[PDB]
This record gives sequence, structure tokens and C-alpha cells, in this order.
Amino acid sequence: KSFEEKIDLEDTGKVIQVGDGIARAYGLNKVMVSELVEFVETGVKGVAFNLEEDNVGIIILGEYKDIKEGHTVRRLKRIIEVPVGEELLGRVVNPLGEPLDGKGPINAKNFRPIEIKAPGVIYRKPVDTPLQTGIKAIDSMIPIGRGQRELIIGDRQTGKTAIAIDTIINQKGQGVYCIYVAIGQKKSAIARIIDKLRQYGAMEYTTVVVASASDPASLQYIAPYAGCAMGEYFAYSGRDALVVYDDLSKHAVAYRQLSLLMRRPPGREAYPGDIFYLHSRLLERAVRLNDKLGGGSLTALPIVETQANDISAYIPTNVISITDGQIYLEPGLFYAGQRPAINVGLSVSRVGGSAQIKAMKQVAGMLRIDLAQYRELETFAQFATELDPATRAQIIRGQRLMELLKQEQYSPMPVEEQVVVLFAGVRGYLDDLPVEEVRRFEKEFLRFMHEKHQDILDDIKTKKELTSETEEKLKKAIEEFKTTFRV
Ligand SMILES: Nc1ncnc2c1ncn2[C@@H]1O[C@H](COP(=O)(O)OP(=O)(O)OP(=O)(O)O)[C@@H](O)[C@H]1O
Ligand SMILES: [Cl-]
Ligand SMILES: [Mg+2]
Repeated sequence: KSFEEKIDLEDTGKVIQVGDGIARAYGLNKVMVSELVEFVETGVKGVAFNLEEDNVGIIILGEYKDIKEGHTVRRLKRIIEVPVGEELLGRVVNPLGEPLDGKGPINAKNFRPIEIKAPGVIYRKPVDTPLQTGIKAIDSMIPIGRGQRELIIGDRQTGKTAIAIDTIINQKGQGVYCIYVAIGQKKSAIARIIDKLRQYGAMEYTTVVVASASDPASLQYIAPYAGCAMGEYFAYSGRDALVVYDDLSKHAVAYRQLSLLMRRPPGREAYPGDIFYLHSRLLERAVRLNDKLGGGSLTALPIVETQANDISAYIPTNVISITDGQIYLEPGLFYAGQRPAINVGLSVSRVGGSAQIKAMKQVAGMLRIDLAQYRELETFAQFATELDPATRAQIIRGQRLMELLKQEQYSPMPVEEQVVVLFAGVRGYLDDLPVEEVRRFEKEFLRFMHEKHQDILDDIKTKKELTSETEEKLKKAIEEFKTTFRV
């Protein structure tokens, strides 16, 4: 036994490469992803991010300058935890839960691990309650239900963050705790977003997790897992949470950079790319739980950035496949002034449709049909030698409906208002106005409804359907408004 191996290879390891806040270890054969380890000599801790045999990747938490090749590493057998709960509402934190807003310590009473295994179907029940974004295009055509996974995808500067942040702003009074995860964005941009969340009153029920462009890849990589945990605190305690991952494209880039920081062991240059599994694990944690587990939910809104609208690229293909629905944004729409720049024909939300309230179902069906007919006709309309009156009417209706789907940033709309405005459209009441005046008509109409017909809005709101009685009154209110509207 003069030269026998001294260490336990399952729970103990040896640093074989260290630098730029990362280490690679021999041993630690039984370590799991996101498990804490300790560098014995220095007392510093780390978190496992890669389980390659005898080449385990470790994110060093804190001072890495003192860690040397040959140092012993020991499993702590604990998944790294973050503070979660009410104490984080109103706060801006990094992925480890440290405050970044100057408001003092968090003093959290609860903690959760950044990784858990997503519960199986036995623990879930069907999505049955809406998550109102307050954005007409989505709430009508791409309804989201609480517990689902909805992708927001499109090129840079198409309005992706805007949808997400407006959705958050709209959760005031909706009973939804919100977690906004900024991954890889510039500090300056993130600051602006936090300011808007503050200004529009969202921070009361919102936690912002930041790992900026200037933060290490390691923090960017941990960010969404920490954010999910923070949301799970509510989901698993009979409450509803929404977590925004902005964005998973930058997250994939950070995970890739982490892997590239250490060199490959000689004679093995290709370990598999499991970014698909990383995002799959993250998103499966969106859940609609059963009654025995409290009935709460966690809705996920991952964001993916495309290049040249290439939704066939790798990350896009991955996340499209592991989400229940997709909202597609496009630069052509954006540039034409169709904002939000959502392609409502291509976008889809399977699981949300049944959860959508009845009042909205009552107007979304016709909307969808009218837009379908419009887009068919637009195939050839501009090259038609002539179009009959009926066809012209269908085009006009369609142009009016598209105009109604335009909406300014930071202005999410109550569902009952969406309903009466979309009713006016689908029923033809904007057909005789110039298209350029639809926005104003909408603005003036809704003032008019509060001023003279609040009881209609109240009824739709309370009943969540448009009854025949209220429908008739609505028809008359619209006609009444038109009476005085100045074209
Ligand atoms: N509904 C809207 N109406 C008018 N302008 C909007 C709307 N939504 C977003 N914008 C504006 O369009 C621009 C792009 O928005 P945003 O940054 O949310 O898009 P993005 O896809 O997240 O871009 P990035 O690639 O920078 O993350 C911003 O200047 C934003 O203020
Ligand atoms: Cl911990
Ligand atoms: Mg963005």
C-alpha cells in the first residue's frame, strides 16, 4: 500500500485546472448538478455545473485566486439554495439572492434549492385559469393559462421584453407574484426596465433577478434556476407565480462560455451539448398543481432571440418544442407600425383556450375567422382586376380588426374593455371609419363607456360573459357613441 490512492473518489476530488472563476476536478464521481462543494484548504465553496467523469466543472463562489491545482474538493451533498418569499417582493437581487438595490438585507425566512425535479403528471391538474396579459392580441388570439409555458420569440428589437413587462404590469390585482429574470442584458437597459416596473406599480408583487452582460457567465447561467425557485415558493404554497426568462438565447451563450473556460482533457475534445436538457429541465418546472399539493401554479415566459427570423436554428427549435405555446414577433410588422408586432396567424396557445373567459371566447372566434378570411384575400387582393362589394367589406373589416390589435406600450387593458372594443370590431361598427381613426375611436369609446355605461363593463367583468341583455345594451351604447363621434 506504499502508493495506493488515498481519497474517496465518489465524494472527494482534486482540482486539475482552475481559472476565471471555474475549476475542473478529478473525482467527485457522485456529485450532482447544482450541488455545493467545498475547497477544503481555502474554505471556499463552489457549485457543480458539469458532471463529466473525472472532469467535473465547478463554479467557484467568491475568491478563486487562492485555489490551486492539487487542492482537495469535497461534496457537500446539498443543492445550492436561494432566499425566496415575501421578503423578496419589491427587491432587485443577483442570482444568489444578494441585494442590488441598496434597500438593505433581505432577511428571508425561507429558502429553496435552485434545482428540483419537476413533479410528474400525478401531481398536476389541467390548466383552467387565465393569465391576462392585458394585451389584446394575446388575450384574444393566443390566450395563456396559469401553469403553462409560453414562448415569446423573434428578432432583436421586435418588442419581446415589452410584452413580458406589460404582462407583469397587468398582474396588479390578478393574484400573481412575478419574477423577472434579466439574463445577459446591459446594466443600463435593465435599470430602465426596473424603473418602468417601479413607475407602473409592479414592484409591490415583483422580484427582479439580474445577471447582466457585465456579470460572469456563471451568474448568467444560474439566473433562471434561481428565479424559478423564487417563483416555486408561491406555486407550492397555494399561490400563482409568473417567471420571465429574458432571455434564454443569452443564457445558452453563457452556458457555452462556461464550458469553454476550461480546456478539454487531452484525448477527449467533444462532450455532448445538453443545453436542450438544461432548458427542458427549467421549463418543465412550470406547473399547474393538483388540489393535494395546494392548487398553485407557476407560469413560464421564456424569451428567445432569432436572427433573420430563423426559427429553425438550434435554441429556437429546442424551446419551441418544450413550450405549450408560442408568440412570434416579426420586424416587418414592427416596421409597418403593427405594434405589438405579433403574428397572430402563426402564434398559438393550445392549453390556454379553455381557460380564456367566455366573454372573450364570444368575440375571439369571429375575430379569428375574420382575420383568416382577410389574410386569404390578401394573397391576391393587390393584383385583383376588381373585388366584389362583399370581398371589399371583408378586407375593410380585417383592416379595422388589425388596427384594434395595435396597442401602446405600458397600457395593458382590463379584459372587460378588451371585450367591448373587440365586440365593436367584429360586429362591424368601425367599418365606416377611416382606418387612421380607429385608435382615437377606441380611446374615446372607452371614456364614453365609463362615463355613461359603466354598468355594462361591470356586468361583463362580474359575469365573465356577455349576456344577451348586456349585449343588446352594448349594441345600443356603440350606436349611441357613433352618433356623436367626430370623423
Ligand atoms: N406596443 C408597442 N408600441 C410602441 N413601441 C413599442 C411597443 N412594444 C415595444 N416597443 C418599443 O420597440 C422597441 C423594442 O422593444 P423591446 O426592447 O421590448 O424589444 P426586444 O425584442 O426585447 O429588443 P432587444 O433585442 O433589445 O431585447 C423599444 O424601443 C420599445 O420601447
Ligand atoms: Cl445553500
Ligand atoms: Mg428584450
